[PDB]
Amino acid sequence: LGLFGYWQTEEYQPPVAVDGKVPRNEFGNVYLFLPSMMPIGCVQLNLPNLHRV
DNA sequence: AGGTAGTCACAGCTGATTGCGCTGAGGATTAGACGTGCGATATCTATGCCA
Repeated sequence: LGLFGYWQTEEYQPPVAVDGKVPRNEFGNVYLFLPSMMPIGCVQLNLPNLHRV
């Protein structure tokens, strides 16, 4: 596996939701290790069983 | 007074019902590092050998 230096990588730029569509990765999600990673126009809700609704 | 259409009492057809199966979301769940122990291994110098 080929690692890279910090100087070889730029800061991650989260997308912006367009037409009310939440972007998804290849895994069909968004990596949110940091709050800055969230795409603009998105809100995180920690409500249990909210996706059911 | 006479017969077949309107009305009521029952029959076939079919949809709803009641046991039972299956997915989708949702909440549960020892491999380079870091050292040492042992083992092979460079490493420095006393000192008397005889020319």
